[PDB]
Amino acid sequence: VTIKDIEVLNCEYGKNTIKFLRLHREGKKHFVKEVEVCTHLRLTSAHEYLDGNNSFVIPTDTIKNIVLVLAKKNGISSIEQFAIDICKHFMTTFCQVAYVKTYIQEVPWQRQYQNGVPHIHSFILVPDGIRFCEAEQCRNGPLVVCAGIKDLKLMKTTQSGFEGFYRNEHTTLPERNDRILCGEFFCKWSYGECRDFDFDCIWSKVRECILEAFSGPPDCGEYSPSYQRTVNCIQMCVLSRVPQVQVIEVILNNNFYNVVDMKALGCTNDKEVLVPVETPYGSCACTLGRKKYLEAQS
Amino acid sequence: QVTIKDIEVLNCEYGKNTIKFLRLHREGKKHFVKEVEVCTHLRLTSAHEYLDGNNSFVIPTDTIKNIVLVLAKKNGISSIEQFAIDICKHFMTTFCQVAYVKTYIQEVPWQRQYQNGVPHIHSFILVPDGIRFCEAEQCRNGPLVVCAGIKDLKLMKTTQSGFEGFYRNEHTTLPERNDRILCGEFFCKWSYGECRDFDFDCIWSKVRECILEAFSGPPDCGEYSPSYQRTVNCIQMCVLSRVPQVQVIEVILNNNFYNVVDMKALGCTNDKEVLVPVETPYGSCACTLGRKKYLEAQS
Amino acid sequence: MSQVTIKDIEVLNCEYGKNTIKFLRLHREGKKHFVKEVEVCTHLRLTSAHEYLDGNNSFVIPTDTIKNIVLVLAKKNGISSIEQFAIDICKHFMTTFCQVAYVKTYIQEVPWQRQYQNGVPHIHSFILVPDGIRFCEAEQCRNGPLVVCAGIKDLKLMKTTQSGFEGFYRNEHTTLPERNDRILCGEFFCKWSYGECRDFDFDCIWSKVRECILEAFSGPPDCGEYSPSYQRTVNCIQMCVLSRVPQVQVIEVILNNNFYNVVDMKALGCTNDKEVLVPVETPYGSCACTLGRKKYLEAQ
Amino acid sequence: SQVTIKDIEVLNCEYGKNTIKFLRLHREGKKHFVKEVEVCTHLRLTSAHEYLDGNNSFVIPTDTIKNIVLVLAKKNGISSIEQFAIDICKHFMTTFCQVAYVKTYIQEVPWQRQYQNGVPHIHSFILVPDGIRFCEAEQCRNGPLVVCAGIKDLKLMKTTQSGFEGFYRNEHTTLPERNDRILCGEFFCKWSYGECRDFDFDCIWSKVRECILEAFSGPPDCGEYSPSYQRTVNCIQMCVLSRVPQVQVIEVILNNNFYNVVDMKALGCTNDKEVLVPVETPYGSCACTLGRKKYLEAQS
Ligand SMILES: O=c1[nH]c(=O)c2nn[nH]c2[nH]1
Ligand SMILES: O=c1[nH]c(=O)c2nn[nH]c2[nH]1
Ligand SMILES: O=c1[nH]c(=O)c2nn[nH]c2[nH]1
Ligand SMILES: O=c1[nH]c(=O)c2nn[nH]c2[nH]1
Ligand SMILES: [Cl-]
Ligand SMILES: [Cl-]
Ligand SMILES: [Cl-]
Ligand SMILES: [Cl-]
Ligand SMILES: [Cl-]
Ligand SMILES: [Cl-]
Ligand SMILES: [Cl-]
Ligand SMILES: [Cl-]
Ligand SMILES: [Cl-]
Ligand SMILES: [Cl-]
Ligand SMILES: [Cl-]
Ligand SMILES: [Cl-]
Repeated sequence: VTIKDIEVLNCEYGKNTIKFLRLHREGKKHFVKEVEVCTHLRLTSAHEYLDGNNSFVIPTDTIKNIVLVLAKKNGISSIEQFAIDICKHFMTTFCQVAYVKTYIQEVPWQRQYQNGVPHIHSFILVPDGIRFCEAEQCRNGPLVVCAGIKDLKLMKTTQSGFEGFYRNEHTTLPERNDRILCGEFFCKWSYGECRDFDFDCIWSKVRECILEAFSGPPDCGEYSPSYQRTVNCIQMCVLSRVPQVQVIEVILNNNFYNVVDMKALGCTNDKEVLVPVETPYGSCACTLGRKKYLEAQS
Repeated sequence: QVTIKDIEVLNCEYGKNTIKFLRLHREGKKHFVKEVEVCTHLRLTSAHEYLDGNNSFVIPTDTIKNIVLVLAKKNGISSIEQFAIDICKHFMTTFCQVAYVKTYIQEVPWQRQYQNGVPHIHSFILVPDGIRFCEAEQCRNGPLVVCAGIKDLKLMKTTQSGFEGFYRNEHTTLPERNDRILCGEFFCKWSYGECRDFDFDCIWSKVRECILEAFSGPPDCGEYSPSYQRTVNCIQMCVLSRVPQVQVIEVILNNNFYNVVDMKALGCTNDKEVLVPVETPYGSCACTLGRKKYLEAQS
Repeated sequence: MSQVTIKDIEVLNCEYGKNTIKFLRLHREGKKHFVKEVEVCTHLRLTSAHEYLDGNNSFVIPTDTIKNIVLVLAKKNGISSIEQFAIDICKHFMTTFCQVAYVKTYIQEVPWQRQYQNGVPHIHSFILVPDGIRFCEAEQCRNGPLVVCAGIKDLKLMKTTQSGFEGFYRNEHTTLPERNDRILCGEFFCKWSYGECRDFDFDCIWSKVRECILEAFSGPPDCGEYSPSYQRTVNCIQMCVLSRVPQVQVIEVILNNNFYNVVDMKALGCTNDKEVLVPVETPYGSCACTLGRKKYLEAQ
Repeated sequence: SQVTIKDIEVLNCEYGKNTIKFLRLHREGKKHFVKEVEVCTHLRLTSAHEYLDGNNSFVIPTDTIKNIVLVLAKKNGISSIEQFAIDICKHFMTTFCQVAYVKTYIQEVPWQRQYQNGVPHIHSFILVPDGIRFCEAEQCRNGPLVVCAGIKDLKLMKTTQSGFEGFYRNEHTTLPERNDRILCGEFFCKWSYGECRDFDFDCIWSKVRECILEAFSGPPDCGEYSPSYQRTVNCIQMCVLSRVPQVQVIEVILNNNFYNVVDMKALGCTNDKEVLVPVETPYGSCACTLGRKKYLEAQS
């Protein structure tokens, strides 16, 4: 074996979990954006791996310094714009960069309120689904922006079943038309190259679509015949209501809530006491894209 | 070569940990959930299972789990405090070999979903903005004592915080500061003693409100904190002033310092614009205050 | 709170009916034919709303039945005047159906005129002449008065002078010049109440009110009469009707105007001395006034 | 006997400018945005000297109303027709002390941006009337500024899951009971926000439209049985009130068209609900206004 028999399929490096708070003051009123940033590069050469020559390597320490400098100089209007600014900086500054990817997630600080009055400078951590984004670009290619929400845990106590599935000698699952639907969601969507809109406004709108499609209307809900169908309802709601979304990926990790058999304990459990099964757990995942966007890619 | 005769049993305790279940209640089409994690521990009047390999008096931890689930079905859960009381009372009445029972309960923070201000009949979202818990305990022929609390409560203010005039010595490099970020993860636990005649949910919400308001100060100007320790005291004194049911209050503040990154070498000036949190190592302070009247009554 | 129920909600109004019931009533006196072609709308409010609130139709009179009743009454009673026919329809509903809380009948005439050859009326031939559509309206609530209104709409009148608009309120957004000699062109909606009085010749009084509107609009035929605004012309019409027609208790007049602009033709190398005028159809001005006799208003 | 001003009461005086049509164009670089509207603004003045005395001193010309609408569109832009109607009413109330009352009605021209291969066109539009959006704002001196929004000329049809049975029977009722007809309705829907203006007008208008379509239709896989036009109106209103707390009062008018299964027996074939002929006149109407008890009590 020698270097000549071996092909480099991929080389990538970067700085992970760069944590900082960007503070902005309008007189007495304070605004915060706390983020965690990961920035990864692929270089046009691999001399650092193949030859022990570091000449082209931008230290990961420099990646961190650049992220902090851009936050200071530019501020953070949206994590998407900040991710774009970082990718653009790397592409326009370093000719040895073949590819840049920036991942950002928001720390979910909310302003405190007292009797409906917003506090000028006090905040509470409220994780109701983590906001993230991702920007990436190859040399001479498009800068593509994705946004998402993860660690989003939703549960409805009825309007859920799973019936009429494939049966075989190892299938013991009963048909059910009235279970708890409990899901941890990862949702990620692509804007492609479109960046003419309010990133915060569209992110909020997509989140609203996910919750409403999951839940159905507040007065009656909507029957889910499978986790898979609920994923589809979420994706089709987003695509129907948010033209900026070109491609949407949803992953639902479910937890079954078992109605505990209490016969042997001398009472009847009419869907009163339910025990969650956290492992093993089921998952389903789907990615839908607009035909017109995918054809335009070719 | 040591025998039972050379050795003293100082403590023996056992139990069931992380009993997880959802209690579902339906009022027509409107669904209500209480999902909890329960730990119930017992001390028995004897230690034959340890000393002699004799299990005659041991209540299986499996039976502890069965009892918790049966009581949830039969009684429901009006509040986790009432459920913890019901579990402790059940063990003390039912089993004469129980010397002591302690029940710890924490709520899974499900919130009802709203669409355009309309509450959803049966859909919920997980929102961990401080975990509600309680603890009930009782020794044979002693009082059943109930505590409630909130933990993993993370609060931050961006100003009205300093730490000055502290003790200096040859290993003290900390500068005096009058304008830092105050970021704290709070554990708060309070005792009601034996009083259980009031709305547990209403009082818990009121104590939480006092913690947030005392931490923050008024929304138009805030309030200067001269230390983490003083902020803990302000929280405790606010709760005791506004919530007569609270006899004893413990607060633990785990802080994170946010450093203003020196950017001189990167050719720019950072005027408290970019701050980097230090998560480890981290400072902690803890205080427990009690009402003199309640502590004297204990004697 | 997840949905509203009937308990959180007030029914402010529930009304239904049949609209644009079109028919011709033909009457023959030997060879001589008489026509009355009408368009009828009849609306009911019922004493309950179970059809809306509960999906229960037990008390609902089908709108198809409303149509049948209007056609049957036209056959049985004839149409002496649209007002008497509207009265007959309201009375039928109130006396027949205990579930009717309120009835309103609106009728308009199709404006057929008999053809004339050298002043001789044709026995059976007619021409459509829409020079102001005649209508009426009768309504009654259970245990209340049956009230009759008559009117004329789509009446378009124009005079070429004796019209101005001067001395109006001026402000930074007011560019309108003062004018003392413009075209006054108005499309009129006129509606008047007789209240409960129905002892007179409906056709005769309707014709008299129409005559008053035309004469008050126009002024005397040898000189006319100066109008200082659309609003003043509306008042002159209303005060003429009230002066000459005692049966009219309350009168509503709506004037939708069209301004005729004297085209500036300077750039086209000629002078337009109020010779060529271009109507502005949108946007358009409107004014509306309702006057009532103090005696009638006090009495109710 | 000639009547004088002393015998007569002025019950109502109102005037205004109707059908003010314009397009507001906004450019963000190459990308063009349009809002084309039709505005009517009406005033009641604190005096009626223009009618009673031929004195125009207090009259704001309708031409000035038009100028103000155009000036406000230029200065403010149009984020929503509701905000524009608010801006017009506020301008009149705060500018003219002789104004007792202002009402502004606005409807949108339904321009939609063109798309090619999923790509929105920077500056090209097509007219797509799928229900006309309108709003109405009004205010009396020292009274609340009240905003209403609506959709009209909205024509919806389902081909089954509709009947009308169990209705009141009488000697003039020939309508057969039916459990499987076409339900075809032209809807006028208007709702009041009262004084609440803390929400996104465009977002809530779209949400109310969605409620109307979904309540009319039922779920797309099975639909929902309608036992009357009246019950369908109620389902629409109760869906909107359940889902849209901002709606205080909702009025729905359903004008229906019956589709008759043509009897083709004499033409030698059987028509099994294959060929249906719409009856456009006469036509049935039903109308309901529901209000929240809390809002109506707060008014008194
Ligand atoms: O909705 C469901 N989808 C599945 O794929 C599945 N497998 N077990 N239960 C299930 N429920
Ligand atoms: O508020 C503070 N208390 C302390 O005890 C401390 N120690 N370092 N910084 C500190 N700040
Ligand atoms: O007679 C008129 N009345 C009005 O109110 C008006 N407004 N513009 N022109 C007008 N002329
Ligand atoms: O649904 C209906 N409502 C009515 O009131 C009616 N009248 N005729 N047909 C009708 N259908
Ligand atoms: Cl808060
Ligand atoms: Cl929510
Ligand atoms: Cl500092
Ligand atoms: Cl005290
Ligand atoms: Cl009723
Ligand atoms: Cl003729
Ligand atoms: Cl002129
Ligand atoms: Cl004439
Ligand atoms: Cl006269
Ligand atoms: Cl006056
Ligand atoms: Cl209101
Ligand atoms: Cl209500």
